[PDB]
Amino acid sequence: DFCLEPPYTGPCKARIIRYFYNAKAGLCQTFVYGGCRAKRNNFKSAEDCMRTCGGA
Repeated sequence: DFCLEPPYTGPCKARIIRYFYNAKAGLCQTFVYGGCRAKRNNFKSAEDCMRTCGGA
């Protein structure tokens, strides 16, 4: 799953911030994206982030 899982920023993440849903916070917080790591749990828009991960 890619809704309640934490970001995989690791030791690689340039100057391109994105969004991820923090199941403990209640919304999709802004975090950067990397070209060296890059995984599935990553959303560019908060709308598609909460809609694809959550829904309500």
